[PDB]
Amino acid sequence: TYVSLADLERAARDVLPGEIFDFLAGGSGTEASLVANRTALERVFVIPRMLRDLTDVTTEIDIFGRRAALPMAVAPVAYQRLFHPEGELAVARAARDAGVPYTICTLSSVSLEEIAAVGGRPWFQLFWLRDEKRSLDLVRRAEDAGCEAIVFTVDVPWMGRRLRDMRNGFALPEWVTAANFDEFAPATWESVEAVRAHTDLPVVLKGILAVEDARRAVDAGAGGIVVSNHGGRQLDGAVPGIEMLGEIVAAVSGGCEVLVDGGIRSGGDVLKATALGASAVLVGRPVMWALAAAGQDGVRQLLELLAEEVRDAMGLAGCESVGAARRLNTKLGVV
Amino acid sequence: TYVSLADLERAARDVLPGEIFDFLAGGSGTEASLVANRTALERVFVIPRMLRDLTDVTTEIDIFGRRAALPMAVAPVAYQRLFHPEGELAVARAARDAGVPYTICTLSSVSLEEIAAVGGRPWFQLFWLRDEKRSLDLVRRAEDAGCEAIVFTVDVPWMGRRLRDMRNGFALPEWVTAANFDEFAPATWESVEAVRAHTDLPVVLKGILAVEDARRAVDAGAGGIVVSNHGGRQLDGAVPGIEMLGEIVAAVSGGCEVLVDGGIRSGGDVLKATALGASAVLVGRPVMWALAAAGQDGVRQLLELLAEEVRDAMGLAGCESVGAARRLNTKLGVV
Amino acid sequence: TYVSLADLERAARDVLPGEIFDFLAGGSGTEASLVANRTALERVFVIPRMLRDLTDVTTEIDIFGRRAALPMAVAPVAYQRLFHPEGELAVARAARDAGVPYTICTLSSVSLEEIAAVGGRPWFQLFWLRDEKRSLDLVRRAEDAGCEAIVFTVDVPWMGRRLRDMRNGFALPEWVTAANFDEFAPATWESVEAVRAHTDLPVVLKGILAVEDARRAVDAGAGGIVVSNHGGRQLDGAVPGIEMLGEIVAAVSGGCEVLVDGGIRSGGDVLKATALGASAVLVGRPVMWALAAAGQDGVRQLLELLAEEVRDAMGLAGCESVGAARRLNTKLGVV
Amino acid sequence: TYVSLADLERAARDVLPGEIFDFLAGGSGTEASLVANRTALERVFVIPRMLRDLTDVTTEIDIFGRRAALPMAVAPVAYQRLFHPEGELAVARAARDAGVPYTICTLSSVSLEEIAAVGGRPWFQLFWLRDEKRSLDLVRRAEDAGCEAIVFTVDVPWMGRRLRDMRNGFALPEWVTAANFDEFAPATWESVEAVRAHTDLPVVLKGILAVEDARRAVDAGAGGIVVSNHGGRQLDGAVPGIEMLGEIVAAVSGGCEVLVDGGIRSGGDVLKATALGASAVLVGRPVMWALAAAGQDGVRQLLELLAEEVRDAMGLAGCESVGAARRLNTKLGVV
Ligand SMILES: Cc1cc2nc3c(=O)[nH]c(=O)nc-3n(C[C@H](O)[C@H](O)[C@H](O)COP(=O)(O)O)c2cc1C
Ligand SMILES: Cc1cc2nc3c(=O)[nH]c(=O)nc-3n(C[C@H](O)[C@H](O)[C@H](O)COP(=O)(O)O)c2cc1C
Ligand SMILES: Cc1cc2nc3c(=O)[nH]c(=O)nc-3n(C[C@H](O)[C@H](O)[C@H](O)COP(=O)(O)O)c2cc1C
Ligand SMILES: Cc1cc2nc3c(=O)[nH]c(=O)nc-3n(C[C@H](O)[C@H](O)[C@H](O)COP(=O)(O)O)c2cc1C
Ligand SMILES: O=C(O)[C@@H](O)c1ccc(O)cc1
Ligand SMILES: O=C(O)[C@@H](O)c1ccc(O)cc1
Ligand SMILES: O=C(O)[C@@H](O)c1ccc(O)cc1
Ligand SMILES: O=C(O)[C@@H](O)c1ccc(O)cc1
Ligand SMILES: O=C(O)[C@@H](O)c1ccc(O)cc1
Ligand SMILES: O=C(O)[C@@H](O)c1ccc(O)cc1
Ligand SMILES: O=C(O)[C@@H](O)c1ccc(O)cc1
Ligand SMILES: O=C(O)[C@@H](O)c1ccc(O)cc1
Repeated sequence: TYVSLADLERAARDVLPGEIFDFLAGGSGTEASLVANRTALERVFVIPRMLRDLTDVTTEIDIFGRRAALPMAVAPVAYQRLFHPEGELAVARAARDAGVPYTICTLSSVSLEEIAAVGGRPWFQLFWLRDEKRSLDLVRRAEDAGCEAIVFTVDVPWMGRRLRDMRNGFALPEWVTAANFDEFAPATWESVEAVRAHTDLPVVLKGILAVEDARRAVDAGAGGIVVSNHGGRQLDGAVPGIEMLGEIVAAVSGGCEVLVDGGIRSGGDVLKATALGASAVLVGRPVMWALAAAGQDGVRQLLELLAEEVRDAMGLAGCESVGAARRLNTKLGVV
Repeated sequence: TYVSLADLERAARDVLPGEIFDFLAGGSGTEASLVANRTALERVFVIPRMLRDLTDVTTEIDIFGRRAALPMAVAPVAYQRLFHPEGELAVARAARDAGVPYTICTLSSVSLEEIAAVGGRPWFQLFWLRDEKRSLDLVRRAEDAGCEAIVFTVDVPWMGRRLRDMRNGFALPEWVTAANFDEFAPATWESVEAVRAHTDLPVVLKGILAVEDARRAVDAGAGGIVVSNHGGRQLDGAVPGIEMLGEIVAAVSGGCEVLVDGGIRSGGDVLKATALGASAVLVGRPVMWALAAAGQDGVRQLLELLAEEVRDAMGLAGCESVGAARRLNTKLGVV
Repeated sequence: TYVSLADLERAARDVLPGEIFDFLAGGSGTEASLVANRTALERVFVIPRMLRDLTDVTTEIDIFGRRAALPMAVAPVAYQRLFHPEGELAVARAARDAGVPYTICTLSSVSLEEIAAVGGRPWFQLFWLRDEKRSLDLVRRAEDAGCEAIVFTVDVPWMGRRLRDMRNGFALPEWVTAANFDEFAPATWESVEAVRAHTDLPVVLKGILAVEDARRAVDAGAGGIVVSNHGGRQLDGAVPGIEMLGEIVAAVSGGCEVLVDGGIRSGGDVLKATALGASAVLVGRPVMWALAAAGQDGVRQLLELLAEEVRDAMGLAGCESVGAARRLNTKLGVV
Repeated sequence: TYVSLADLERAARDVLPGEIFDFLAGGSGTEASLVANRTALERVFVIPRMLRDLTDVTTEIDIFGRRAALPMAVAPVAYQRLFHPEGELAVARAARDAGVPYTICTLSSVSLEEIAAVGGRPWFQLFWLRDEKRSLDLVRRAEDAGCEAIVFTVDVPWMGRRLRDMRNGFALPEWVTAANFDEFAPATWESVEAVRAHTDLPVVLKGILAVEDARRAVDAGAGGIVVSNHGGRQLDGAVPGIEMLGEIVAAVSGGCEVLVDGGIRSGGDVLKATALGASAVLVGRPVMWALAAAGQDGVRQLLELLAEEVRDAMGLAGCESVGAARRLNTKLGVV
């Protein structure tokens, strides 16, 4: 029985090979941004409300035309067969059963059509390829397979400097492949427009940190953004998304959904993100800890724990709905 | 001989069973709010005044129609027989002898009538029960028994996630029971009004952190509030009461008594709370350390030590009265 | 050869009995104010000036009608025979030879007349006694013996709670006595006026932290103040003097000399104090480390080291005089 | 293969004699300014831009009439034969090959003419000598030998207090000499004018921290300044250059080039400096680590690594040029 997400990290470190744990845990450069994602959440304190009606507390949201059970989705994480033989299928099944959106990756180790066939109304994460037509074909494949949103990753013109991976000499095992293929080009605003013109699905730009990039995303017709430094894996020294979130929420002024990720490790952290104005969060590494530890059942247990922590935090803060949580105030503290 | 409250924690850890010490010491979740209560006090520095008349320094206050010997009351702590066989009777006797109000709990391990019979003009802490009539009956019992205030706990719609208790598998021993009974409903503003209509006693709302909840408490006819995050035991990530206190004192503008709790560990901390505008503080865990260490005599020694530290701090700060201490200025520092 | 003041603390800890080292090193309560004195200096950074004329750098000041070789005096420290058999005579001789004022204490372990006979134009520190006439007699004795200023300590209505001393059971050895006597009353503004009326010497109020107490000191006819929390030995939680200094300097607006003490451990710290607006600093514990380590010669070496560090810091900061150092700007940093 | 600059420090500590490593690593006094240079960079976070054209990312700048391959030059470091037998020649050759300016020192252990003969369009660092004519002769020698800028060090009226060197009893080995000679006077604004009148080369004032000294530098006809606390080696307690940089850039308002140094340890740090407004950075200690570890080849590898890290950071931040990097915004964080 896991009582916190930290129980799952401990379990994952026990089971995973060192170099795979490092691929998962690590960030770029000195890992300043990786650590800052945690620091940034730990400095935020919530000002809870008391004495409100909690007779029907609901953690549900509506996002991109679907009801989700929590203000949370599984972040795109490449190559999930690194962590468990069932890889993406195990995670997608658990997410479906929990009513949480699952983000299918361009670099999934099981094909996007197979993962979509699990059900649960999935999203699809896009990397822009040097061959543009390949990019747009992936989008069409995703849409044909029933994916509900295109999560266009905009903070990877190329991969950051992963010093753990360099020092370990990390490479994919022969049994883990990019199953959507039988090489990255930097994406631009023109690429965003090409995607927006090629699909009826909401386009969500993942990796926005500058306020004017958030504004431009709305002007470009994005249905959402994810305020994110890519888990500290891209620019080392990039500001945490949680530190830009409030300013971005104010600037977009309801023009698109504003998600955040990086370091969400509890329902309390979800509450903090919501109180800062997020529509929803993504959770990355902890989902992989659960997958590594106990496969589909592990992910189920993680999502059940997160669901309980979110409900607990919301009610203790006087919030019968996620909208009420967005109206909570916060105060910065120390360490 | 104890020269600081930390001497008492050391003594309590030596004697108490691990799981009972954890029940006492612990907070919810990651214990962020528990630690922050201490951090928040440690960052506050007092700007003392010099050269004032100290020929009759008094630490007394008038609160809820009684003179108290210190600007302090014993916080409500459930199930005091966990810590010593005499439980609530030992603590209430020592509080009476020291001239400090004692808060009798809804979940007292000795009946409220027995504890009230000790004397010392006691307060009564109320949890709202699913059976409303039971709640109001407790209030009437408390009033009939001579309790002087109803401390309505408003931050426990349900109990927080106590991970130490979960990991220890903590349960009450068979010899510790809720002696007022022969199950919690979330309280609302309607519940507050039902209590206010059922008693002539001052109603004090314990667990207020939002400024508008403090204002609403005054509008609702509360005689006081306790600005509190429940010792870090309820919402993990709730702001410390000490960080909201000044803003709350300004907002209520003398409309009710404003108490604070969480992490008060010395007379200097009492002085800080007073300088930030508190009418009085509650002290929880240290009273239980003293009870565990040496029963009634332990609590007596703790209160004597606190009394000396409060007098010392006040005089060194140029304050002949608690009112003068409330007019002291403060300055935030680091670590 | 000592190259920093920290070399002297190490030497003093080696030689002194534990309880005497604790009497010297310790503060009140949790020692929060003791530690904060150091933290407060460490957070201040100087913005040095370049390319200024340094052909005649002088560290001299004029204060209370005497030229001093440095913007520094030896703080009042009671019972110096605790640290070395020559006690106050050793320190006073070294201070005289270095051109630094020495503060003779009310609780000196050698009589004030003997210490004054050393020469060097000494100051006299006054504690207010329950017998007022005794207080004023000490002032007259000091003036008759050639003391140049009365340093009236205003932050000791009684002694703070010295937990190291309590735990050690510290008491003076039989061979250390208060040599000025053959019991403290709290001083008030009336006491200050009684002293001011009884002497032509400048009266300096030591232990001022509140801005309005600094203003009142000027209105009361004080020739100076020492902005000070008594080395963290009095109110535990009192703000460091260095944190109030700039605001106090602005408020008194040249109306009296403004000294500071607490945690000065280098010439760089002297420069910081000067840049924040101090006329001069007092140095306490390090002078006693030097006395303990090597008697008069130790104090000589300490003052020579401090003199070199002050000259070094001033010149590197582009300051040919202490007045120029007072015009330096500062910036707060972290840790 | 080195993947970070920290790999090079480890390698240098392994090979160098302790006292030489200390000469290199150390700062003045308590090393507060040395540590603060690192702290100051670690607190700065970049707000990257996304989705910009990165088809021709260039790290080049034009400075003092030459194209440089990076916004970086090798800082002046005296006596490079302390670290490797080839000393300055090894470093200058690697800098030339990398297209990075190299600063030839007044206290070079190989003559300035020999180092200039390496090629690569070098700069010359000037210390003001007690014999003025000697100073101006060095300038003329430098200009005759093809140096492109005079980097006048303005923060060394004399050497700071290097406690590591004092404790080690550090002295130059007999085989390391000041090769430009067959003693320092404090420089003033008059000295700057004498240099400016004696050369057509741009004069760059190294060691400026005060905003009005930056303004005065422009008024005095400086072509650049280096905002610097001399690597924490001069005034202990001097503010880090990185903390003054933004204010200085605003004040000079394009009137001269504004460089910064102190603690640059990665391409990410270069990006931070650029985002705060620097034209370029200097790098000191890491170049010497590389020299100690592996001579010319070591310095080559260091500069290749820095070049890759700068390109990586710029592109991840959406910057196709250094000018675009200067337009990035930053946000302060914690630890
Ligand atoms: C092992 C790993 C692989 C990832 N792969 C991708 C990816 O292919 N596409 C993408 O947009 N983000 C990717 N991310 C970033 C995550 O979507 C997310 O931004 C980050 O993990 C969130 O932080 P968290 O792990 O702290 O919850 C990856 C993260 C990790 C740890
Ligand atoms: C073991 C324990 C039991 C508690 N029981 C109650 C309770 O029944 N009702 C209540 O309002 N507060 C309860 N509290 C909270 C305290 O009244 C108080 O808010 C908190 O302990 C103050 O912080 P301190 O312990 O840091 O002094 C309890 C606290 C502890 C540690
Ligand atoms: C052992 C000791 C004895 C002291 N005695 C006196 C005293 O008799 N009168 C007084 O005004 N201050 C006294 N002080 C306070 C000092 O004058 C001074 O405020 C403090 O030591 C300055 O801080 P520093 O020790 O950090 O330099 C004493 C301090 C110490 C450490
Ligand atoms: C061993 C050593 C010698 C130095 N010699 C000189 C010098 O002769 N002239 C000068 O202007 N700066 C000198 N500096 C300062 C550097 O130019 C530069 O300001 C500092 O090293 C930059 O910080 P960094 O080492 O953190 O990169 C020296 C620094 C070191 C570490
Ligand atoms: O300034 C803010 O309030 C915001 O940028 C912020 C959010 C989280 C945090 O930890 C620090 C700052
Ligand atoms: O963070 C990752 O590992 C993932 O986003 C990624 C995978 C391949 C790649 O080229 C760049 C990024
Ligand atoms: O802003 C304040 O002054 C107040 O919120 C506060 C009180 C105590 C504290 O530690 C930090 C902040
Ligand atoms: O903090 C506690 O333990 C106390 O307030 C409490 C007791 C029972 C309960 O259901 C909720 C809270
Ligand atoms: O606010 C200030 O500048 C002043 O109070 C201060 C001085 C020193 C210090 O460390 C912190 C604050
Ligand atoms: O700090 C001290 O020890 C000194 O100021 C002092 C001495 C005797 C006393 O009663 C009070 C203070
Ligand atoms: O105030 C600022 O923004 C600037 O002085 C600064 C730069 C870097 C830093 O770490 C702290 C402050
Ligand atoms: O930092 C140094 O070591 C260098 O700048 C220097 C060399 C000789 C000197 O006299 C002063 C400074």
